[PDB]
Amino acid sequence: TTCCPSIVARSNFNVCRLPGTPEALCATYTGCIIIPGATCPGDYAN
Repeated sequence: TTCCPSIVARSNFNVCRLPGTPEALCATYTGCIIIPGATCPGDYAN
């Protein structure tokens, strides 16, 4: 899971992901954490 800290950062993450490709670059570019865990930390849950 693509765990983002704010709703804005997740929406920005989804704009990064409009081409439908660079999930890891969407992480670095929007300060989100892609974690092997099936769900998101309390502080990274959008």
